[PDB]
Amino acid sequence: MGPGFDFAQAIMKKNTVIARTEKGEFTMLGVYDRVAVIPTHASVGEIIYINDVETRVLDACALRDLTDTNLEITIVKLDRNQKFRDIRHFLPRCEDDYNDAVLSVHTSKFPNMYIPVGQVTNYGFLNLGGTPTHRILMYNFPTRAGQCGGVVTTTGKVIGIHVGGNGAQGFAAMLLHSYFTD
Repeated sequence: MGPGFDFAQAIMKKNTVIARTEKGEFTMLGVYDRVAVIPTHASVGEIIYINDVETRVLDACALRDLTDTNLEITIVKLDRNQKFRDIRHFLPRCEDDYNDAVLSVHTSKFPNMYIPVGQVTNYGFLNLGGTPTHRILMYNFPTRAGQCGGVVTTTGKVIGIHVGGNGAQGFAAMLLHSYFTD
């Protein structure tokens, strides 16, 4: 409908796949080469389904900060025959608050879904499903089951992936440029 949705759509159309684990279907953001991200509660194993195709996982790393606190981001390298468009230059370098964000989801349950979530707070610490978690972004939208892995964008930045909600607020794990240096 406007330039926020334009940027979100451009990311969804080229840089997302549907990932299926034994824990469900997730929006999965491809970042560069064969490297993607998914919430850690997806419990990625040795094999994953990517757009309903059996795919070997070459590497999977559940990120933690240097206090050894959960970040809820898993970085996955996929044995796929095709690279992602490199979007690392759209990743923020530092922790920040944002205005006018969009949460975008693409699954069998929720195809081509876009939600204007408005203002995003650097919330920081969250007890997420009983697990102490850091670098959490918060938005005041009543997000539901099926939105995990959803991409949070502003115009020109890819800032997080949706990891939970409490019925009134939604929570995303930050994406930082430093996670994807090679």
